[PDB]
Amino acid sequence: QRFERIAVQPLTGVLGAEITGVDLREPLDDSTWNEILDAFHTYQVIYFPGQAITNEQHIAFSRRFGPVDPVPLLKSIEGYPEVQMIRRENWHTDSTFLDAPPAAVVMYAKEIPPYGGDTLFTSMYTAWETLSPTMQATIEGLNVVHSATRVFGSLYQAQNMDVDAGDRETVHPLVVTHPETGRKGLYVNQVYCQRIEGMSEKESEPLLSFLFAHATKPEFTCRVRWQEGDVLVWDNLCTQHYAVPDYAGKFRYLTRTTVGGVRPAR
Amino acid sequence: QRFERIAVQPLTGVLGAEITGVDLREPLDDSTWNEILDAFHTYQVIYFPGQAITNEQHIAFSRRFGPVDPVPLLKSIEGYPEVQMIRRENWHTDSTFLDAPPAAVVMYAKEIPPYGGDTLFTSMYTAWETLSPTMQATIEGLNVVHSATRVFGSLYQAQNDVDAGDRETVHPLVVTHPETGRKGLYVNQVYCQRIEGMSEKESEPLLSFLFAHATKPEFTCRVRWQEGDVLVWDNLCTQHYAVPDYAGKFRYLTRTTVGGVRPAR
Amino acid sequence: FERIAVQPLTGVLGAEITGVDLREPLDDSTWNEILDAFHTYQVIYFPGQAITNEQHIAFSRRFGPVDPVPLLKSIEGYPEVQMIRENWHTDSTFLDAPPAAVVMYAKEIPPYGGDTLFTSMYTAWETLSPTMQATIEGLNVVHSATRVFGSLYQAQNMDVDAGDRETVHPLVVTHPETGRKGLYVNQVYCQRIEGMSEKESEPLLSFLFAHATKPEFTCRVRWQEGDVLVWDNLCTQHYAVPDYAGKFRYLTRTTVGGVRPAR
Amino acid sequence: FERIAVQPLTGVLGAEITGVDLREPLDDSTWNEILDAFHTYQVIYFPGQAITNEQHIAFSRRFGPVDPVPLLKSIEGYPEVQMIRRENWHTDSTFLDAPPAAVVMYAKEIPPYGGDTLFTSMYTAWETLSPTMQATIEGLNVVHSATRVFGSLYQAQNMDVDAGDRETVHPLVVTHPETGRKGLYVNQVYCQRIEGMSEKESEPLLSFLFAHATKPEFTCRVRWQEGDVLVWDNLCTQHYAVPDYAGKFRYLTRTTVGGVRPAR
Repeated sequence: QRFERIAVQPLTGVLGAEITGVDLREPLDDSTWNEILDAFHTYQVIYFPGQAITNEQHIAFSRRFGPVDPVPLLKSIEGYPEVQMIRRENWHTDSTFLDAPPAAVVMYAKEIPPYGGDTLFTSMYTAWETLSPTMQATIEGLNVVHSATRVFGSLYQAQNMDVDAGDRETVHPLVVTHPETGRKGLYVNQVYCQRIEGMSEKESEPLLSFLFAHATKPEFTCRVRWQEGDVLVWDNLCTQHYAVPDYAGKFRYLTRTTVGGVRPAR
Repeated sequence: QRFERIAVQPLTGVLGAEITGVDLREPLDDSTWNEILDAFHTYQVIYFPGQAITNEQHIAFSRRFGPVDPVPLLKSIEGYPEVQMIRRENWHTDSTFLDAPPAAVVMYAKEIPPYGGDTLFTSMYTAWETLSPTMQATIEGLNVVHSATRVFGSLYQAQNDVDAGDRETVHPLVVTHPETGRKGLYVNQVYCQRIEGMSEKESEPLLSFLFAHATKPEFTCRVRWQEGDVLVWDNLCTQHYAVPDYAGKFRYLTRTTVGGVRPAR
Repeated sequence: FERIAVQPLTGVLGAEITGVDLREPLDDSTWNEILDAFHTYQVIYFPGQAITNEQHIAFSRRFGPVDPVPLLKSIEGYPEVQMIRENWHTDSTFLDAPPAAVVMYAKEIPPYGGDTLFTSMYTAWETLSPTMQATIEGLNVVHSATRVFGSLYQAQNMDVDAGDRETVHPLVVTHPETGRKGLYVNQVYCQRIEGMSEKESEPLLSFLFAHATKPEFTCRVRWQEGDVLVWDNLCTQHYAVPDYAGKFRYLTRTTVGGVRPAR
Repeated sequence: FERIAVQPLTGVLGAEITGVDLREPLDDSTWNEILDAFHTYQVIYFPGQAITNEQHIAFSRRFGPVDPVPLLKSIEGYPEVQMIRRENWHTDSTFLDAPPAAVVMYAKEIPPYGGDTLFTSMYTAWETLSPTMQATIEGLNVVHSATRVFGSLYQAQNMDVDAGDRETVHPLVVTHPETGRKGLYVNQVYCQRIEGMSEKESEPLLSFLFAHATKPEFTCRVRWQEGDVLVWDNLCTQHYAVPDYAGKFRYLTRTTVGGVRPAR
């Protein structure tokens, strides 16, 4: 459908859009914001090239999507605790080991190399919608146990307060309904998902592995090639991403805010 | 669980029993047969050593378990069409590509080498019972598509009749035994192609898990054949694996097939 | 690069090349830079071109012989130019002598959808440990078209005997121009490792398929009308994304020859 | 075989040996036949024995040195005799540089059924790989460690630990120090990765090898009886003690015989 206040160029037939004709330094009238949000909900990952915003403006824009909150586990900028920094992998979405993972993240590209460092995204809506009705009926009711044990718990510690938070488990549905759109998507990721609730690891592995692979098929993905000035927003519920490491040695600087969400619900 | 008419020695803690104190040349009184059948239903694969029976007696004994019928795609003995031969692998149970696979089979060892040629069996009841309640609730409702396409259909043809080999049937993933009422897993690697309504790629993880789980050594027994062993297996609640190892040694067994009904949930 | 502008697409492979009009024939020093860029970046494209079938052919001929591929559609009056109207693979590895390269011309595109991915099989190989490299170095692989148009494809319900015909290629190939070792394996045509069984081959091949298509070794080309694109058929694989269903897409294509893949 | 009776269990491995009383010491020609049988059949057992701890030890010593294994229970007054009382395919303690060459196990108390032990022939496992697959893995070494059994990985499923984490390296294919026969040397409990490869690289290959080596056709199954004395080669077999008895009392004793570091 038509967008009168913004220009929306989809990136692929499945997800992602470039949005122009907006200056994120200016606060946004109701009808313009509504179109941004409409675009966010359809395309799931959106970016706005050529922006030149400050830390306060970044914050302010992020706040139109939901509460923003300093995330500990990241560095965070001098004088602006809400803005985390990224500088110098596996498919995942952010922090699903929490009861209430982030709803979204807004990332600002400050310094980029001429090439390298692309970020991939998939649509977990499309992931779910491409399973057969029988497969959907089969896993619809399952919950999954998430935990950070491989990232900074005891499994990571194996290798060759900090640990107990890494080992702490939470439970989320295998399929979640988006709190704004009402659309079902697959909610599973390879970094944090440990097993299916009430099953053993050996029972869970076949199914989870299938789901990990299925959800990252190239046809469900888009690729964002970063440019200085890109402000990018991803839905943390209905996408996964993969920040490509390839640049090796080239300096890359982005800032990032995290917008909060509610418990994932079926 | 005392047996007054027969001697029942379980082979393992999970399945299989040797049964002695019976002569299968003699027809069997009601109370003795009932004990045999009681033992068949608990132990799932049973054998009777030291028998010396004829083709008619074999047939007759088989008929106490259910109808017996010549199986086409057979060798079959001269003058006795119901008795198939076995002479000179993967875990499976017999002919699940049929709408109505056999209920059981009774095998008679006529000539054996001194060692080699053991046959393994697993309990699909125990296979099912060892899955978690969540895994059971998850697959309970699924059906599986069976077909002979890898054995004598078009897929077999690719490795360098066909339409009967490719013909598909559908069975539940979990079946209730028609006599005992016990649920067992009903899946095998030779005939099961995919889960009904799913794609191959969707089915593969789950089926593979189920194939491996059902053949764990702890659910198995091993029968070491002796000339004169008469053996009966339930074709619904077990799978077996005839070990090829003898290479070159002559082995001769006869076999009857007892019919069954459509597998039901 | 004095005669052309080369913008790499990623840190690993792919370049946009501008400042050239492919209607004009190319002096020696300019061609040499194109070819230098082709060999480093492995898949290159030139936006904004407006060329005819003869010019396309001519440009393709600078990379090597071009020859009608009789297995494919082919344009009216121009037998060398095939028309185009999924899994990771490279082209036709079931031949003893697969193409060295392909030059593809985008004539009609939808506004979005239909991207094509590429990976570097050089980088795929270079990221295996020295022990894993020493282990598979010596292996050959059996390729055949049996899953695409042989008897296996036929299952599922001469064309067939050519589909079933097997050839053998090394698992690691040295590029005949660059001298660089790359991995040479693909999921569509590779059937088993030579002298092994399928069951023996499966673990190893599967690992290699997955490893070679890691996002970090890939680039993604988003087609535009007028793009002329050249890929090395030896040291890359590609994946034409289906995501457009019903949108009309028209590209032409020439196929350039090369030598039998060699260790 | 003039001095003993040898009944093979399967066409591939295992033999029952009768016509010997292990309380009596053994003349040269008889022992030689036992040892000949051990080397061909790889796991051998002698039913109906009634031996003491000293006799057990003595018999074990004919196969090689026997030595107390610390980190197992060990009997009162007889440090060489470990006890087994109340799973995955493996062979014993391959995390050592020098794992045992063999083990001699004595069944003292058994339930009437349950508790069978499986064995496979790693010779046959190796011999059934294609020549190309053999040439491909011939040169590889494997890293072994006890980290999943009693090291840090085991610890994660909530000194002991540093010995559990200690790694050693063994060939993937070993030549038996007495028979000269090549067998596969890989097991799922202790083998962690292939030397110089990553875990992700190693997994396909190791997994294939685990499965291949335990095919029923390479296996035998020993159904224990009170009085069985059983000897397995720890280099050229793996075993799997079936748990199927829960609560039935099972008592066996065990001695461990030394050998040489596994070599190509």
